[PDB]
Amino acid sequence: MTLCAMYNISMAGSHPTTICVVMDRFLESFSELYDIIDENDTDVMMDFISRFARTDEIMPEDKTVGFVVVNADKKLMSVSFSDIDENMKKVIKATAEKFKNKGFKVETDM
Repeated sequence: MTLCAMYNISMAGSHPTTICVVMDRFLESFSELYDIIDENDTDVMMDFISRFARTDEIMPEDKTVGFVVVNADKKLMSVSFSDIDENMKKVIKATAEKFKNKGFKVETDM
């Protein structure tokens, strides 16, 4: 009965990074992403992907709550996840929208 999410992040020429984060830590991950994404620290990335994503033990029962495509090189932002509060959409959407400042490419799953 576990719901995990797939957070894809690819900093400016840093290759695609698959960050697995529980649906519960989805909002948090995104909140911190909008911050780090606006930085120039390629080293802190590891500490971020590790601190957030454990990837130590995975199971089949674990379902996919949603995925988020984030690419700095092309400046693309896409969020597709379900099983979340209605009011939460406001915050999540706002954050994903702010990316427009450095990436007009913004898409969200209704």
